[PDB]
Amino acid sequence: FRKMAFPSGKVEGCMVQVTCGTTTLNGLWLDDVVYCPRHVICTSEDMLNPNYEDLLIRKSNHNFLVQAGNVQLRVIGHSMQNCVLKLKVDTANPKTPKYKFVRIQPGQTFSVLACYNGSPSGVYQCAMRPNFTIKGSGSCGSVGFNIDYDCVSFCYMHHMELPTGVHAGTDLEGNFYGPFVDRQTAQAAGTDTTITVNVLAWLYAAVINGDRWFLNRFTTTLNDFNLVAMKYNYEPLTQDHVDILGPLSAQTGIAVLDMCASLKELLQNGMNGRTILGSALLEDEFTPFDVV
Amino acid sequence: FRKMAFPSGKVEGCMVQVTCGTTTLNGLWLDDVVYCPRHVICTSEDMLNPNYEDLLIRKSNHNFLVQAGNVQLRVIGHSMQNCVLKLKVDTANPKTPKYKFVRIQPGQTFSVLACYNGSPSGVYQCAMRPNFTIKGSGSCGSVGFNIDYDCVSFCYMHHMELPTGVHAGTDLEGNFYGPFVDRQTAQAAGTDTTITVNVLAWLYAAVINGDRWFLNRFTTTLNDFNLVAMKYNYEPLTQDHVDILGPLSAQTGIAVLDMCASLKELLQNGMNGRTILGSALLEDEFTPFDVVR
Repeated sequence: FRKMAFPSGKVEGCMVQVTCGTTTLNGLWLDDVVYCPRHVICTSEDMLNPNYEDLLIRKSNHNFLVQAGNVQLRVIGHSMQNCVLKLKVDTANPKTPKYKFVRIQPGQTFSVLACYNGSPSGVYQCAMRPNFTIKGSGSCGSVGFNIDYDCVSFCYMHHMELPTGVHAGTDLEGNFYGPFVDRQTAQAAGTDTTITVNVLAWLYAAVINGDRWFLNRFTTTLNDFNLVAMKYNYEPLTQDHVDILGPLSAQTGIAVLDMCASLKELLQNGMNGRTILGSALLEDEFTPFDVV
Repeated sequence: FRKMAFPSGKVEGCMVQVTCGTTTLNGLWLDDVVYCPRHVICTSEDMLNPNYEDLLIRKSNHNFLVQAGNVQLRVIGHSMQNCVLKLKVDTANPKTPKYKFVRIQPGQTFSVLACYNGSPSGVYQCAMRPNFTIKGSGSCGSVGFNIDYDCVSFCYMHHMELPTGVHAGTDLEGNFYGPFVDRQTAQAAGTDTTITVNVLAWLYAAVINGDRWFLNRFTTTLNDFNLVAMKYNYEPLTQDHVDILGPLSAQTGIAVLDMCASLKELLQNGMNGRTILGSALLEDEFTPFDVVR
């Protein structure tokens, strides 16, 4: 059961390199706008406490250099939307896919096209952590996305590396995920928790595959499970979570609070050297949708 | 440290659907040739004892329906090279990247673009296991590749699922990896082993990152290392492997056999609740080449 990323070609055709002063990072070119982190207009000195409103009024179009591979794109206007800079350019991207800007929730998954100075280098599948960071792997301005039948839903743009080595960023409308700011200040990820509904989805995946040994005869209650969950650093499970797992309960004949009893037992006794779909640690970066 | 796949766009533009009879699977459209598994010409019955030469002589060009998106491609010739069918079409793929065909060895990594009826649906990063199978995820004719400086090295095409759930396939000259055949027999993957040289390159990546809780003050001989490691189903480490890790030893000041000693202790002790880039497992699908980059 591999973690799979979406095919990245539709996004690859949108990556460009944006340079302002000595700073170069990645930008997203859709029709005649290039989107990138606003902190590209920031000198290392400004990043300690910048006034973005005033730093950009002092900038003009000639301060921005946009490169789509070989071709330089001419900037003809610039604007900010929250923490994303919007550079209007004189050429519409002919490779623009059908797309939407969406904002995702903690625990949802997406693919990231990691890029270096407008040159895409690799693609990987993530989950947005409950503490709103991304455990991932210069790359600023790289984006996250899902694809639904020819439509690319952009959900993430990379802005910052946090001192624990995780990543922080915004949606494509410049709204941060998590209590972070685009400033060179002290900031840290909160204590993270495991995404319970994803673990349950992944256990249903093991039952759809031929692995049943963690199933037991018992049930538990939503409240009783949550007390075990909170004691083991796990997101609390909601009646909505139970509802999303409904399809996998109908398919496998394992009710959700039955699977919850299984998980509760695994959290207290381990696997005794057994494995679930190959692994011996519990996977939480597959959503119920991903498993279906 | 994420296991990353190559950006798949250059390969997406080469995926097509090949239909023969009631069988549809994926093909690879490069210049004016479509490559696909030759068992596309087999019925379910034929797969027990397929005589491919006999099955193929009875086909004409128009028995093969090739679809590239909305466009039907006209097949104008066909031939068989080992276990891959090569369909000559009347149109060169305008999206053909710079490419070559390479055959890989166990331990080598690559990306797989998993496709269904010519439609790419996901990309994942792979290693060829020592037993010549893939622990991967209607996929037949999906391909594995590496990308180096805008040139796509195709190394794998998917043909068969083995009863344990793993995958068997060929290079792009149609030669199977391992002892497997495109026939429904009792073949099974041999006991798999861990790719030792990849674990060590990864441990070197951990030290370079700044992680070294797992080091110790011991060394080992190469032979003592292998005697112990093979008790955990680890591949033997060769002098070639030692030579390969040389640049990482030089960069971290940690001799290869000293890292070998650490691995021996890691196998004996486990992780004790700790992690190594991240990670809760001894990871063996990053090559030394991968680690430098």
